[PDB]
Amino acid sequence: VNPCCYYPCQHQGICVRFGLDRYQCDCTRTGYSGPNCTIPEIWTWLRTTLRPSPSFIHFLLTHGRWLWDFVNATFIRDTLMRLVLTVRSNLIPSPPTYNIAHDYISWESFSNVSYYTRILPSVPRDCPTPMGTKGKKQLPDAEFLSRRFLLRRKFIPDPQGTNLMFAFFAQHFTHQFFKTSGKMGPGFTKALGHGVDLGHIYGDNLERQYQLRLFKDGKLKYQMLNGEVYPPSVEEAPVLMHYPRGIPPQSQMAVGQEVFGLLPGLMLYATIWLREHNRVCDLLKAEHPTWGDEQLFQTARLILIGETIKIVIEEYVQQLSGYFLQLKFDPELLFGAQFQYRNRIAMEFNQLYHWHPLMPDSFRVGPQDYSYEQFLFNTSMLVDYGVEALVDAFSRQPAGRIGGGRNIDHHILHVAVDVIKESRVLRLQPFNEYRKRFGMKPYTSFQELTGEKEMAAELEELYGDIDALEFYPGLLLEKCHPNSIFGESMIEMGAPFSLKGLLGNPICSPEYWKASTFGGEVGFNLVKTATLKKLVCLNTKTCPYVSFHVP
Amino acid sequence: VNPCCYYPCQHQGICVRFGLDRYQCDCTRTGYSGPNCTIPEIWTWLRTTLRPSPSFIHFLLTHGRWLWDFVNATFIRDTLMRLVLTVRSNLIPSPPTYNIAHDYISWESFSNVSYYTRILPSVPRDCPTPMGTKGKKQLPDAEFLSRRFLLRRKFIPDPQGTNLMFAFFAQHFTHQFFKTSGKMGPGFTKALGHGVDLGHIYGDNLERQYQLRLFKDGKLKYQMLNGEVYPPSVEEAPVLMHYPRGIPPQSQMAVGQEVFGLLPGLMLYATIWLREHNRVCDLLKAEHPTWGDEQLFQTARLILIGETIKIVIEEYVQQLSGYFLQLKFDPELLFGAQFQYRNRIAMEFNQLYHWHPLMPDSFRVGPQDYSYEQFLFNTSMLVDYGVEALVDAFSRQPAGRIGGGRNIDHHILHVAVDVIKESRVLRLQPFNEYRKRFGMKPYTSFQELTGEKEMAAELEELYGDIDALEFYPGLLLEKCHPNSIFGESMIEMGAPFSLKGLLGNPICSPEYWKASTFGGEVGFNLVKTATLKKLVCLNTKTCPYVSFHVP
Ligand code: HEM
Ligand code: HEM
Ligand SMILES: *[C@@H]1O[C@H](CO)[C@@H](O[C@@H]2O[C@H](CO)[C@@H](O)[C@H](O)[C@H]2NC(C)=O)[C@H](O)[C@H]1NC(C)=O
Ligand SMILES: *[C@@H]1O[C@H](CO)[C@@H](O[C@@H]2O[C@H](CO)[C@@H](O)[C@H](O)[C@H]2NC(C)=O)[C@H](O)[C@H]1NC(C)=O
Ligand SMILES: COc1ccc2c(c1)c(CC(=O)O)c(C)n2C(=O)c1ccc(I)cc1
Ligand SMILES: COc1ccc2c(c1)c(CC(=O)O)c(C)n2C(=O)c1ccc(I)cc1
Ligand SMILES: *[C@@H]1O[C@H](CO)[C@@H](O)[C@H](O)[C@H]1NC(C)=O
Ligand SMILES: *[C@@H]1O[C@H](CO)[C@@H](O)[C@H](O)[C@H]1NC(C)=O
Ligand SMILES: *[C@@H]1O[C@H](CO)[C@@H](O)[C@H](O)[C@H]1NC(C)=O
Ligand SMILES: *[C@@H]1O[C@H](CO)[C@@H](O)[C@H](O)[C@H]1NC(C)=O
Repeated sequence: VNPCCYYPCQHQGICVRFGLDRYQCDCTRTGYSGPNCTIPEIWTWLRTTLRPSPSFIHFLLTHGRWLWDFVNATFIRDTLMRLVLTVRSNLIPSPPTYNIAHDYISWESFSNVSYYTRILPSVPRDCPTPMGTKGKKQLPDAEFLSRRFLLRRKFIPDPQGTNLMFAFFAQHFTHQFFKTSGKMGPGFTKALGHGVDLGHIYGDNLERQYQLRLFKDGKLKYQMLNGEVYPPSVEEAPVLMHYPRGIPPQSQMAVGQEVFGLLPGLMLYATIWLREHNRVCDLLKAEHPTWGDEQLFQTARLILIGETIKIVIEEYVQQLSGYFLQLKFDPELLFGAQFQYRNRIAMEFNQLYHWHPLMPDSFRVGPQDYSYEQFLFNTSMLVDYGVEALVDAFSRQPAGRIGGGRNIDHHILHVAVDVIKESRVLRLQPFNEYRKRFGMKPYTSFQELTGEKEMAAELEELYGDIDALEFYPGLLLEKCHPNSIFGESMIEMGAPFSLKGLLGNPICSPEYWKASTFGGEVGFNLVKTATLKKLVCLNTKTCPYVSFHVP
Repeated sequence: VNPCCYYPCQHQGICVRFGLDRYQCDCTRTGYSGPNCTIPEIWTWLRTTLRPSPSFIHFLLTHGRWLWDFVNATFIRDTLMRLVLTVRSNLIPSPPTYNIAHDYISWESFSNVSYYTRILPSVPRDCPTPMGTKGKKQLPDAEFLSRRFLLRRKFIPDPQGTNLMFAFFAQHFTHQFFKTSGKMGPGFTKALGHGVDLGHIYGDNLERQYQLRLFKDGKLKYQMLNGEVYPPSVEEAPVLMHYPRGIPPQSQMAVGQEVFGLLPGLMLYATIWLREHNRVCDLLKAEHPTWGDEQLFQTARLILIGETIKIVIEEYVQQLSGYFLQLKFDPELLFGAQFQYRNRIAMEFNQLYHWHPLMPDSFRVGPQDYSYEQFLFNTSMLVDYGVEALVDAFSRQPAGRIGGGRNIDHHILHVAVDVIKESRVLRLQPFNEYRKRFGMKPYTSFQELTGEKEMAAELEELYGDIDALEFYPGLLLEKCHPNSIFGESMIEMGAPFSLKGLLGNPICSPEYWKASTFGGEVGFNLVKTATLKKLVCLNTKTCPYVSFHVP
């Protein structure tokens, strides 16, 4: 049997096969020696024997508001954050390593950008069981597993105060670096860019950007409806969109991310940003009468990536954490560090991120309470209500907890079924292996993963071994931290990928982080002071309650 | 007039335009302050007031063989080299900055890999003269300039001992990262990869690699002629090659770099490497009976990139330098440094590298002395003579000096004409600006550039200003160092680009520099001990005189 199915090599050592029955662990620079990379170095030993658990830290960071307030006002705020940035990032390899096709380093992996990368090679196709050595020869029926432990029975709202404004923000921003090529199969992405390139606004390819572009003042095309600015129609900007058969071009808004037409929340955010891009164009032209379309356009886009990167950080990543420590977005905290300004979307990440539980049972817009069947392909709700109305609405309605179990609405429960299935095609390694990869202790029993006995008992008879518990389920069934939206794994695997992904954009490099990159101090400050409220309000007649937190 | 035409901003500060008549220099992190980035910081001041000229250093490194011998045996060899690596590299920006289309940072520049990048933005299209502010409104006729100062009158052999073996090696290796898209125009490359990806062996695209591949044991296809292994025929591997009309497929060797069929030297090296790739496949399979085609193939290619990177360094870059200091290729000297494992071929580099003077007057193969007209599209010379014969020949025949003037053979003198012309389309800045970019003092007169009065006097009446002397001519007409192949500029602009280009390949990163990346200690050592002699000799029945130095 393939010796590597035993996952012999610890601490990131690489299991290389040799001969017909041998294997060797490459423990290069792992901090351990030995046949399985298990004997630590004196420093490695200390470093780990002194690492306070995730739980202990997430305690501190969510406690002592008073003590934090002070720290937040001292330099220690940068000091910490920096550490977060560095430490958090080491967990993610760069340049990238494996892909659906190669469980080894290779020029093709490194250069063929159509593949999502992956942190742990697949479960060798020649192992006894699907997960390697443990568990059953057959894995739990995805469908069943989904109805038993993920089907929302009673809506559990997210304790932290997260609302649909954040929910939809989550979706939007993620679908700019998550874009699986249905034509190529799992493992393949259409979002070459692998990151915050804002391609969900400008298009994932030149042709499409040129379609969406006004080619005047750096402006993006658009249309006026009710005296308000909205994305142009597919008639004006003949771009490919995914609208159900039967809808005319004149009723479809062209936007960049073909999929965005199937949900007002999505098309709401697409409108705020289009508005914002054209707004910045004006600020620029005023300053640089000499510039042309391209430069106004290119510089506009760099300012928006910056805006996006900031909010995504100080307002978006702040909400999730639950932390008191003011997360600062400052590319300079990394200038002294050894960091690689490069990123590549991992498949392990496309899954981890699949937060479908967040969606509510119905969508309340004032006295009106719309059903999924009334929300889903509603070409009229946005123009009808207008930005402000929806922004206030989503900002007020709570979104559901993400971790815990049984909280995904039946309407989209199929998506979770597909996720689990794709996971298997991708041949992802077991959840417990992931725990270790990201520096955590693997679970010893189902009752420790879930904080109980009922589900644990059944997961046990389904999986057989805790060491056979799959990634996604293990991510959504594990116990939540105190009054959290989710827990440990999500937060200890989910952050690295999600931080290295941001601070690794080329604009955060010393080479690009210059006022001139943004057209001068004005563009630069736009970036430096971006904010959710400013983003909405500077682009709307009135300024509604706008937050990632429910009032 | 465009204020930026005056190249106002010093020390890499960025000239941003404002209003109709203003401009601002972005001196961010330049080490200088002031409206033009001219007032240094105390440290910057010291750092430069104490920098011994290029000339003084190139003196030391080419002198004191005895003192060097010792140093070379101490740790100081690494110590220095490391410094070379770091220092040399800072000169080159990463991530990349401008391109033919954008004289500003931009997402498109950063992501559209079809463009060659450039270190200095173009000469604004709205400047008084072609070079900005100085010189004449009309530039010297390329053709004339070429016949007057570059046309080889009497063959000047390269003083250092460089031979055609090195010459052809130079060509081969460079045409893997220099591959201008004739269909797209100047500024565009077909070599996405921008570096040592060995695509001149495997193809610049998947389709073509699959054509060249045996799909057995990781082997590359091939054919036996005279009991010897040679690249397959276009009949066997239906791949696109550039052979003159009238030559049948059965007489064309398919190789990866379409252009390689027009010169035995080129097809000589293509044969040595094909041989080498298949040789390593065997070493691998033996070790890993369990592996398949892909993995043998992928791992083979990583071993060859490594081989290539080493020889290119310790034998190739050693020859050019002329240095006594043993250049060590060790990716680890950089593990402590802040380095970006990323590269992008600059247009400024495609030019700089255009060493056509190297080609001799005739090609001597034993008693036989072939003319260009007998060498150029000679489909039979390689199979006729075989690897060894040619390798001995080229290793024995000296190549001509590269710097100095009037040493390019008439047969290819057109290429220099085109270079100068392309330079102008690309709107490259003046040579003197380049001097400064790469930390050198700009020339004050033509007589200082050339080491004399005759050519200097005429270049002067042609250009008008030394500050209008173009890049390429300035690179090939400047005075050579003592008994050198070329001088200062070439060596102070030509190395950075050429070092950062190597040490920046992903395999040099801590992430990939592991014995497992190469299939174990065996592949790893193959890399670690690669050598020109081993490369040829382990792939030939007999081992001829093989060197980059003439006997
Ligand atoms: C109205 C509620 C929502 C619906 C209708 C929905 C539906 C879907 C569907 C259809 C898939 C693709 C897999 C398949 O079923 O074939 C998917 C993928 C995705 N969704 Fe949602 N989703 C919703 C909200 C969100 C939210 C709030 C997030 C959080 C960011 C999210 C994250 C994802 C991710 C990460 C993907 C993977 C993208 C890719 O594979 O390219 N979705 N969603
Ligand atoms: C038999 C002698 C040689 C011939 C026939 C030759 C010819 C050419 C020609 C035709 C061009 C393209 C520009 C044009 O004229 O349209 C060129 C480009 C090139 N050659 Fe050579 N060359 C020779 C040797 C070499 C050598 C020894 C080097 C040194 C590496 C070299 C370096 C270059 C470079 C850098 C390019 C640019 C590649 C690109 O634009 O994609 N060539 N050469
Ligand atoms: C990136 O890798 C994918 C997968 O190898 C390549 O796609 C396949 O390429 C081969 C040869 O062109 C075809 O036979 C397959 O049908 C292709 N598609 C799929 C979905 O496998 C793709 O060509 C590579 N892209 C680049 C730019 O190298
Ligand atoms: C990279 O940039 C080049 C130049 O912009 C793009 O090529 C041009 O693209 C437009 C739109 O497709 C065409 O009208 C031109 O004819 C294209 N060719 C040239 C030579 O200009 C190219 O499409 C870009 N590539 C990517 C992958 O973005
Ligand atoms: C320390 O608490 C947290 C909590 C959440 C955090 C982080 C830290 C960090 C980094 C940091 O700021 O620590 C990021 C990137 N997070 C995310 O937003 C995230 C993204 C995707 C997924 I799925 C899960 C979480
Ligand atoms: C110090 O002397 C030298 C002389 C030549 C050197 C170098 C150093 C370095 C780096 C280093 O080893 O210093 C490289 C990369 N060189 C080149 O081979 C080179 C490449 C292209 C061109 I056009 C010109 C030179
Ligand atoms: C290495 O791991 C294998 C597989 O778990 C195990 O059988 C072997 O005993 C281990 N060797 C050591 C020294 O831990
Ligand atoms: C779309 O939303 C509007 C509210 O703006 C509602 O009146 C309309 O009925 C919805 N359309 C569908 C098909 O549910
Ligand atoms: C800046 O450079 C411009 C153009 O060379 C020059 O006219 C001006 O005097 C300079 N200003 C200073 C303070 O050097
Ligand atoms: C090609 O080279 C051979 C020497 O191997 C020579 O005899 C032959 O004439 C050459 N062909 C041409 C067309 O010059």
